[PDB]
This record gives sequence, structure tokens and C-alpha cells, in this order.
Amino acid sequence: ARNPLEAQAWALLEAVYDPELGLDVVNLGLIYDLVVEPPRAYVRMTLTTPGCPLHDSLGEAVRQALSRLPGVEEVEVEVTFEPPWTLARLSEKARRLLG
Amino acid sequence: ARNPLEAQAWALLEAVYDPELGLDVVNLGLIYDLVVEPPRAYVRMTLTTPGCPLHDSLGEAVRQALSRLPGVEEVEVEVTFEPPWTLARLSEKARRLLG
Repeated sequence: ARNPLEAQAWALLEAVYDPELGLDVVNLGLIYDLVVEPPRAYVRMTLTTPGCPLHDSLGEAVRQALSRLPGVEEVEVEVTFEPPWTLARLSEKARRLLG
Repeated sequence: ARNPLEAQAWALLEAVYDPELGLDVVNLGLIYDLVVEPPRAYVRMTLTTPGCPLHDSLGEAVRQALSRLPGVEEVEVEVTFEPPWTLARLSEKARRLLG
């Protein structure tokens, strides 16, 4: 799955922003795994707080972002708390202080 | 919080059915904790499968069920995977074989 769509996928996700922290899911370190292999795309991610929300809007935005990739007919977005997220996963870039 | 609303709460939840297993959340062993103390109600529950769903419809139905209790102005429904659910949590009643 080492292809140009992978790089494109990362760019797309960098445009998906978290509701609470105001930063994109990539710099926030919410993306645990990403695999793009047409016709499928898989992403394992987490949320910044424990518990499943009534509407996983962030997960939906991530799915829709990956769907923008050509040839991706199926997107599997798995939201997990293993391991549990903490601010230590923030990027240096997001540590270049927007916070 | 040892009151008659607690018993009423259990009856209400026994009327909320899981989408996949076709059994109510109580007999399925999905309710981990329940505290009813007007004006508040708290419930910690889990789901039969890992991962946070796009729409936690079951959690919503549980919340709405508890809202039927008189004097409950705030309902906190926490969906957790700690500990992780398994069929071993099924009730004898639900083990009186509906499955």
C-alpha cells in the first residue's frame, strides 16, 4: 500500500479539524493507522476524550475525506481507545504552539 | 440512591432492545452502572461490539428511557468498553434460551 494515494490521503486528513481542539486530526495524532489500496481504504483512529459520542461527526468527516480519493469504493473507519490518546501525541508542528 | 425510581428505571431499560441481538439491554448485560437521584440520572453502559458507531442509537434509546422518570432533568449516559462485553454477561433469563 506504499503509493501516491497515501500521500494524498494524509493531505486530505490534514484538512479535517477536531471540534474541541481546533486542530486537524493528523497534527492532533488521532490517526493510528491508514491504509489506502483501491477499492478500499482503512483508517483506525481515536478521539481526544473517552466514551462513544451520540454522533461520531469527526469519524464521519474522516470517512468523507478519504472518499475523495479516486477509486475508493469502501472506507472502513474504526474508532478505538486502544491505546488511549493524550496530548503527548500532538505534532511538533501543532507543538509549534497553535495551542 | 436506593429508591423506587431505581426499580422503575430497571423496568424502563428492560424495554430498550439491542439492534443486533434482539434482546433488551438489561438481560444482555450491557448496563454496568445505574444511579437515579433526581434531578440526575447516570448510566454507564457498553455495546456488544468494539468501536464507536456513527450514531449511538442504543445509547440514545437508553437516555430517552431514563428521561421518562419523573424529576430527571439531566441524564448522563457513558458508553465504555471497560470492561469489554461478552455473551457471558447474558442473563439466565436471556439464557432461558431466547437465543
